[PDB]
Amino acid sequence: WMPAYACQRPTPLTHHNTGLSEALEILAEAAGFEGSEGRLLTFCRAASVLKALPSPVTTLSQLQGLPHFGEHSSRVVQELLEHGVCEEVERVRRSERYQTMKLFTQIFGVGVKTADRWYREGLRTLDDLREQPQKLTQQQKAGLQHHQDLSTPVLRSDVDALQQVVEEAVGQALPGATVTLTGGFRRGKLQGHDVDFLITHPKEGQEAGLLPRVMCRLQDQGLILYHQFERSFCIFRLPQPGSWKAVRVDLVVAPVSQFPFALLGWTGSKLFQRELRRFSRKEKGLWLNSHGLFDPEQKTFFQAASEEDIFRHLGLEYLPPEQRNA
DNA sequence: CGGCCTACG
DNA sequence: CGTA
DNA sequence: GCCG
Ligand SMILES: [Mg+2]
Ligand code: NA
Ligand code: NA
Repeated sequence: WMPAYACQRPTPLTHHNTGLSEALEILAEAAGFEGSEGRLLTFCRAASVLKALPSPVTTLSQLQGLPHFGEHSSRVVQELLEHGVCEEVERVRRSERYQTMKLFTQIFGVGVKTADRWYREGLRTLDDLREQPQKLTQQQKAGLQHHQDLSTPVLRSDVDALQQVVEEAVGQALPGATVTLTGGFRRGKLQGHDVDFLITHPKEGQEAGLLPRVMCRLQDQGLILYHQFERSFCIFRLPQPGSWKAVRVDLVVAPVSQFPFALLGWTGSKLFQRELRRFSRKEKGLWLNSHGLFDPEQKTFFQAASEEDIFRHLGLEYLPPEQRNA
């Protein structure tokens, strides 16, 4: 009944099993912290299956036959249903290791391997890192410097303000170039922790060299706190009433021939994308990324005019962005 | 048993 | 490695 | 951890 890949089923933003999915996502995150990307993936997939169900799970019976539910994920749901809490999940939550790895990996520039090294070295707090600045890359120094602002939810009003200044810079850099909001806000989220924009031009090739010109124009308006091509992972100085706040912004340039692939890629969700690329390769024999869809036997790229074209070619029912919240 | 998205900076 |  |  329930399809096995997240790209085969609609997943709305608001769903009926948040308590269960959040618990499984804690186990997925913890699996990542210990270096098991396979267990992370299963727990993420199991959580995503629950987000796609039409009703609350109230009895263990309702898991029977669901993809990515085995002994472990089922036991977690069982305990939550029976007792309101899962002992394993609570143990993880309260553990010094989980809490510190979560604290460190939330920093822009810090992933699991870096965080794990710092944990093994005895570091535990943001202050501890500030005390040892030579342990930090320039990217990490920026992530730590702006950490409080970057932990503040980005709102739609912020997105609209950012879109206007990005459109202004892009128009100054290249007449006719366009700016498309992607990421979580395109999927309908009302908040986020960053903002993603996709930039192109209707005439193939005109966009060459565009992103450095856009960055210079934003920098000269004082809008850039951190950056450093066709992808830029930035921190903007966003004006506020009487002041300013740092906001994470991703800027991406694509040639228009690639625009539907880049739009599909950068719209996410992250799990949706990896499930879609897995489906493409394992079920259809085609290789998908944010540039194209490649048939490795014919050695040809699919010409797509829209996201719908990409879904149809993969034999998938089209999902609008608001249903890609896997 | 081995696979688990696939790129760019 | 980091980012998505 | 789950699945092909
Ligand atoms: Mg982003
Ligand atoms: Na991080
Ligand atoms: Na985003």
